[PDB]
Amino acid sequence: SSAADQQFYGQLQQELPQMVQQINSSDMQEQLAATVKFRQILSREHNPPIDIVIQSGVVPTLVNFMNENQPEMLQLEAAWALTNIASGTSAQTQVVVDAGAVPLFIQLLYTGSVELQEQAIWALGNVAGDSTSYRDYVLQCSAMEPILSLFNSEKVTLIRTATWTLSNLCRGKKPQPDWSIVSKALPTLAKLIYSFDNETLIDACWAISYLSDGPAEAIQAVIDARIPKRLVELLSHQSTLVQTPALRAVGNIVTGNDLHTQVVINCGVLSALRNLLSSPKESIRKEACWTISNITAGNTEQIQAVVDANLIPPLIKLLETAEYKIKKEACWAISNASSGGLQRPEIIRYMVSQGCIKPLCDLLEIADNRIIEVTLDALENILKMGETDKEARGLAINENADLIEKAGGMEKIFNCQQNENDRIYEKAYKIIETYFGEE
Repeated sequence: SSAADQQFYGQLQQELPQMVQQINSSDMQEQLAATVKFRQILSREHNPPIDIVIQSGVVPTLVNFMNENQPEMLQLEAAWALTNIASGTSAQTQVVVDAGAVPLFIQLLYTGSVELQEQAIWALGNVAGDSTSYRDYVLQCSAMEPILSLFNSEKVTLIRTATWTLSNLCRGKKPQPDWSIVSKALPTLAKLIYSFDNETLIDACWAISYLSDGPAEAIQAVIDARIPKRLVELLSHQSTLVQTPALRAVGNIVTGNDLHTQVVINCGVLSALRNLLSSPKESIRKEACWTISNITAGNTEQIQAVVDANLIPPLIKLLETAEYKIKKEACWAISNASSGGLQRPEIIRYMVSQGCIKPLCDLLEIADNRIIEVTLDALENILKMGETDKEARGLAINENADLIEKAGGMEKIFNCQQNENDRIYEKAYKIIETYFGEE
């Protein structure tokens, strides 16, 4: 809060009354010259005097400066000034809305020069990003059609900002945006995930993540526009900033039904997910494991595809060494994968072969009650298989119980009989009596 910024605040509030009377002049150069001053001070990189401007009361006269009939330089300078206000606080953005700027920004998307369009589409993103009411209001003002036309230019900064704004118009669930209006952007988004500007790419994928975060209807239309093949490809992009929204978008598709999940499987999502298990970003490692558990609950054919993609060994390695936030996801994936077991014996013994047992028993100590049960679920399924092989071959010891004892796992299972949760108590009671009961 420098001495420089302070002498400007003092110089502004003596000159602001003059500034307001110049902007209300009848002369045209004067109006333009006053509007430029406001645009400039409102552009101050750090702490632009937005509340001071707003309390000068020029917002409705700036808005009128955008009208269908004003000279084009005045339209730009006002639009730019109002955009710096709309890109501030929620409260400051409300000032621009309540002054009726939104339907004018939209007309400027039809009639404006390219520089004017980029100010206007940035202003509307900031409105739309602020509230579900404001984004619905923008859509109700029929903004979608002029917004999609902006992608027919080849001015890169313009599409980039337009893609950011489109993403805000598609965002938000607590009321879901009017699908009839927002689905019109899918063809355009399907092209935009093939763009070469990183930032466009990021925001195109964020927009699809929001569009795919809803009903089967929305998820189906994402598939029909054959977006998924490119989302899976984008999982292998350089930047984690691309990877994250692409991963969330496909994650939304895998939580659809089994046919929706098969699309992205056929797309090669499992190979990409294997590599994301080694991302440097911990969030990506966590979301990858979450996505993978979502499919290890499903078809036994899907469990098998997960196993075939060599996903199990890195999952076990994350179960062993990762932060608990990630371990709990890998646990879900492993224990879903053991589901069944009975039916498909070869899966369990393969997972045992990859060193599943010790990391499973180890988490029993540090985990919450919910992850306790999924861990005991996995361990019960492993032990079940161990007894079945023992009877079918007649060997009178359970190899998987024997491997649990070797891992120091008995006492960790047996310590969970101390849990007041009756239902892990009963699972822990169930295994040690069934499998660790002989003297």
